[PDB]
Amino acid sequence: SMSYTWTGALITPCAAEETKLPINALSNSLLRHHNLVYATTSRSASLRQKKVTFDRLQVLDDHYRDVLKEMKAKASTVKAKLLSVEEACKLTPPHSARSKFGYGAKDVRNLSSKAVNHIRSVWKDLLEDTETPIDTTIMAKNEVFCVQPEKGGRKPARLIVFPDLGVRVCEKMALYDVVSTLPQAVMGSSYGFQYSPGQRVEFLVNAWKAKKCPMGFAYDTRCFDSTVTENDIRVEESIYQCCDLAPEARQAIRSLTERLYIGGPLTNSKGQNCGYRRCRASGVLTTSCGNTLTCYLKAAAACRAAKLQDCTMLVCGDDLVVICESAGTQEDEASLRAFTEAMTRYSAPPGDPPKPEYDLELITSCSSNVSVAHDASGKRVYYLTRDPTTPLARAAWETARHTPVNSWLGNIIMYAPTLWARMILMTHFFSILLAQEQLEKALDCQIYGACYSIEPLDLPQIIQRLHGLSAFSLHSYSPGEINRVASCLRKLGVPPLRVWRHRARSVRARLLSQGGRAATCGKYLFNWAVRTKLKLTPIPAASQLDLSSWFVAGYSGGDIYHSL
Ligand SMILES: CNC(=O)c1c(-c2ccc(F)cc2)oc2cc(N(CCO)S(C)(=O)=O)c(C3CC3)cc12
Ligand SMILES: C[C@@H](O)C[C@H]1OC[C@@H](C2CCCCC2)N(c2cc(C#CC(C)(C)C)sc2C(=O)O)C1=O
Repeated sequence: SMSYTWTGALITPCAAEETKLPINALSNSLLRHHNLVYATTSRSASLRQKKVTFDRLQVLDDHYRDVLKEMKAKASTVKAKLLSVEEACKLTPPHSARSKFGYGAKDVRNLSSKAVNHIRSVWKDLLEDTETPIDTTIMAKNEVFCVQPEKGGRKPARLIVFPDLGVRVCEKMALYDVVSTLPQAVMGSSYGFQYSPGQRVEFLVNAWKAKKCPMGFAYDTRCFDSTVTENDIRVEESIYQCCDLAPEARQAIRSLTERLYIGGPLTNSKGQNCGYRRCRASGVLTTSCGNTLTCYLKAAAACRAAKLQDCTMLVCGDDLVVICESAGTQEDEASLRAFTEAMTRYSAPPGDPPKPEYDLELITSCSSNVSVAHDASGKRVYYLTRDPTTPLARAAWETARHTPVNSWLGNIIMYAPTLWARMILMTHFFSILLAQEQLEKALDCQIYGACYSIEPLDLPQIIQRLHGLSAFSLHSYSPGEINRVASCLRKLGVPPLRVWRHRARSVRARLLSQGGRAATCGKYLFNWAVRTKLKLTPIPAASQLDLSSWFVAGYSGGDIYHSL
């Protein structure tokens, strides 16, 4: 069937969409080539509709059936509870899209009778009706990028498909406990999202180095959500039903699957019927968990079909990395073609064909790669990095324009050990927060696609927990990493190292003088900037942070909230 059918009505905006970086001194102190920065709009939505629209001709085999049987047996070792209306309400982000029925995210979060009574009636409707398609809104995402006139044209906007706020709260009541516990039980060490960034890089290095002769590859499916079939979504539901669940949860999961997850009508911001979806909705609670289970199921079966030796997989939704024992260069090339053919039959063809890699640092997945540096004690440290262009372009945009859910803070958290996050992002944003007396103001940001409320003052403790103490003292960055950052500085017109060092020395002196958490920021984050370095020891308060509920993936809806 077609992933989408369209009526011809347009995907419309709900507000004015800015496309350019405004004239701003604080943003210009970050990058001067402002004309290179753009934001996508609904005007390019038809280019994205074309890319995501295609027929799926899925064929399953014994390898797929065998893997599915193993996954179902492991899902039967899970027990999940229904969340109460109150518990699901508190998981709703403060800027979550308002309901069409006269209440918003604030009303849901503060348990207003109007919001709570509406959610309870949406719940009873899911129990009583297991067939009627649930409405969804289709919107074009406005995201910021830097122009790249090598691969020509600017990026078209991404699309987001989501049901009403009332339905979203119900999805949490039925499935939040499932999506946050089931993948670890079914896929064990292969479940990518459960690892912190520091644990992820350590796992990757140890999985790689444990092989006699390693070969690895990233497998990037072209338009994963569109490749997901009605049968894939019903198989995902059969896995959920293997859990030990309450009767109402079983009924609500069956109803959400048939009415929402398998497909439904698409409505624009104007209330016009845009078409029909027969694939994964990008903005549903199960998007991340469903994509992970489906991608794992297809990949594990394709590993068997390809006869890859000692397949070790890391799965984060649609992002897949396979590490195996090499059988020789020609044999590995043949095995990869067989893997791709198997994935293609299962309705997961690649964007670009995978290439076998024999150097861990040359694999890219989730836009990231493993790089190496040394710490204050001279110890070799592996860490994850990425090209800094998109993070810096977004950082300049978010400096000049208010953004309710920022990217710079999540980027500092996820990429804390990196040369670019340390030299630029931390220096720039601590300078502004200090000057504006906003160090204590908690900000909404995203980590693994879910929303977090974080106070910038807690960054040293968060960084220590997620990356380790070494994150505050890395030196001897690789030449490849130095070049990638220097190229970005040249391209975007960012000030050089000497300028960031001067700014960081000034920021550090002011933070230290404030004492308390601000002094920890100055001491740890900016120890690189001073000649006479302070001794960095484990921060006692770091173990106080409750991170037990962290790392539940929210892509692409981002409709999960946690306050630190
Ligand atoms: C299957 N792919 C993966 O597991 C990931 C790889 C990867 C794996 C193998 C390899 F050879 C090179 C890179 O790098 C990552 C970076 C992030 N992060 C950034 C998310 O934007 S992070 C640095 O916070 O950990 C995440 C976050 C989404 C969970 C996942 C991955
Ligand atoms: C403060 C400085 O004069 C001293 C010293 O601090 C330690 C590190 C850095 C600093 C910035 C913040 C993170 C640690 N460092 C560094 C900077 C690099 C670079 C670059 C380009 C892209 C600008 C050309 S390469 C590198 C390394 O150690 O290999 C330094 O040179």
